[PDB]
Amino acid sequence: KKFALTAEQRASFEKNGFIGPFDAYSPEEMKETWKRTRLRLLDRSAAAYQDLDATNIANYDRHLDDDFLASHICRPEICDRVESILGPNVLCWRTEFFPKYPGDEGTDWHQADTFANASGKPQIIWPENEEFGGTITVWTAFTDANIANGCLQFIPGTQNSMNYDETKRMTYEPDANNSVVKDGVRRGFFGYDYRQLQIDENWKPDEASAVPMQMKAGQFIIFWSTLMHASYPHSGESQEMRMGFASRYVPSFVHVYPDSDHIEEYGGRISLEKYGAVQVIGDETPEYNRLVTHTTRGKKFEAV
Ligand SMILES: CCCCCCCCCC(=O)OC[C@H]1O[C@@](CO)(O[C@H]2O[C@@H](OC)[C@@H](O)[C@H](O)[C@@H]2O)[C@@H](O)[C@@H]1O
Ligand SMILES: O=C(O)CCC(=O)C(=O)O
Ligand SMILES: [Cl-]
Ligand SMILES: [Cl-]
Ligand SMILES: [Fe+2]
Repeated sequence: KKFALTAEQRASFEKNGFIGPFDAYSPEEMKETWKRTRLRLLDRSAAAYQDLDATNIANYDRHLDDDFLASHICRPEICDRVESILGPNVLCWRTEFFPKYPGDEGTDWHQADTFANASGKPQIIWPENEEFGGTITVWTAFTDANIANGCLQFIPGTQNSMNYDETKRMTYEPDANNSVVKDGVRRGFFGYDYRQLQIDENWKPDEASAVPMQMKAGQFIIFWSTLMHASYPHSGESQEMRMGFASRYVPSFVHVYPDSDHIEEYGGRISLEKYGAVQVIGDETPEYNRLVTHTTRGKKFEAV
């Protein structure tokens, strides 16, 4: 395909667990798009999740209602590269906005395989006979992302061994988890402390090996959710907020929300009644995954 990963890019992705950044839009197109989208998103009247019983879940799955986001998750610049990794049939199962307002704590070091981390119940399940896990995250910079405003950071090559156990639980306590200093950096996990999920209580992330991923508005980075990743704090030197938009992809054989019609996490609870995965690549998905083809405003999931 036109935007497939090169053989060299594919080898680097296999080694590092991330690849990019790549361009989806020019910075100028992204700036104007985000200006409009940010306003539009304040209107939740068509959102898949009406009652939030509150929560970070408010940031979830706005592609299910929003015209632009519906196109974005299907961009060939993104999908051709995800296809290079995940094969001929792929679903977008989750999107999430990640704001860092001026002064916000950095995101905790974490890895996620099943996405039971917060809820205690797996959200994606790969074939049990195999050794694969996690989801391909595409994180798009809707604003510029630099160290001072809380860009992502990665510890390269850590995607093949989990340091966290998502069957352990972590307590939701926003009150307590506000800019807690961890190894000299203010960090948290949206009201949780991801250190609670460590397999070994005394183990620490190899933060000395962390690398920054600075990006311009309109770029995206592709990484395994099983990769050690985090963000710097937003120092507030800039009075502009940072916004990332994560779209999460799995091959269509992965079980999405097995045995669930609701999820409860991040201080909220939502019904999956209007949820579906979106088939962004290919046209075969097993019956056990509920799909949607259009947004709640009847916009088809296709790149425009
Ligand atoms: C027709 C084409 C179909 C293609 C389907 C997509 C298959 C993706 C396979 C993969 O690379 O999975 C890698 C994920 O599994 C992980 C989980 O730790 O790796 C495991 O897979 C192996 O890759 C062969 C090993 O290298 C690692 O030890 C690892 O445990 C991480 O690299 C990722 O989260
Ligand atoms: O943007 C952030 O601070 C965290 C992003 C993240 O953890 C993810 O995309 O999985
Ligand atoms: Cl590490
Ligand atoms: Cl994650
Ligand atoms: Fe993450």
